[PDB]
Amino acid sequence: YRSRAAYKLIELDNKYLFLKKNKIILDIGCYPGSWCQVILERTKNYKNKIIGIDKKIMDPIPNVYFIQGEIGKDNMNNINSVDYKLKEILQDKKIDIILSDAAVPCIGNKIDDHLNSCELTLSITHFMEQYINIGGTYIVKMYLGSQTNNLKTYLKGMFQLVHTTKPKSREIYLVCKNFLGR
Ligand SMILES: C[S@@+](CC[C@H](N)C(=O)[O-])C[C@H]1O[C@@H](n2cnc3c(N)ncnc32)[C@H](O)[C@@H]1O
Repeated sequence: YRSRAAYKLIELDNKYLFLKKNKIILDIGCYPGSWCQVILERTKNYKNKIIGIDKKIMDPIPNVYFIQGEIGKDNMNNINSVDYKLKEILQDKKIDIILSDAAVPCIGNKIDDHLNSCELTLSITHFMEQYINIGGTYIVKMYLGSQTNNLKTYLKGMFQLVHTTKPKSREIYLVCKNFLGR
């Protein structure tokens, strides 16, 4: 694995079992690429499309589509470039599993870092809503804090179920199952 972050995705998929055959999968904040590697392993003899997005250029991985871009900036609809690159890949399809291991640099003021994390989470969520397939899974990392539950409740407005994982500036994942729309 290119990063020890791979083991976080292994843990997530072991518990929540979302990596399945015949799914289109997007990995946001993919650099240097270990989640992409885990996704490849777990879907080894399956038909899938695996897409990675990061503002940093990732070294290519065979059978993974990479898109350089900052979600919240390089996609057009926020609170063209990423969108048109997705269009090339997806055509008329939406994305079954959207994962985000993205994070904003810490300034060393806990509350500000949490608010910044909220802002990033909202940007990624706004982008997710455009591209997620009905029935799709969305998992997003954030710094746990005062607004986490607000965000969880917001997500419960568009998914059948939303779970907060165990904290690990502590970080959690919001695991969202079965996109239903608003
Ligand atoms: C911890 S790294 C991800 C490690 C990755 N999951 C792996 O296993 O190789 C977090 C990444 O999020 C990216 N990132 C932060 N904000 C982003 C954004 N708005 N859009 C795309 N990527 C972003 C960073 O550039 C960074 O590479």
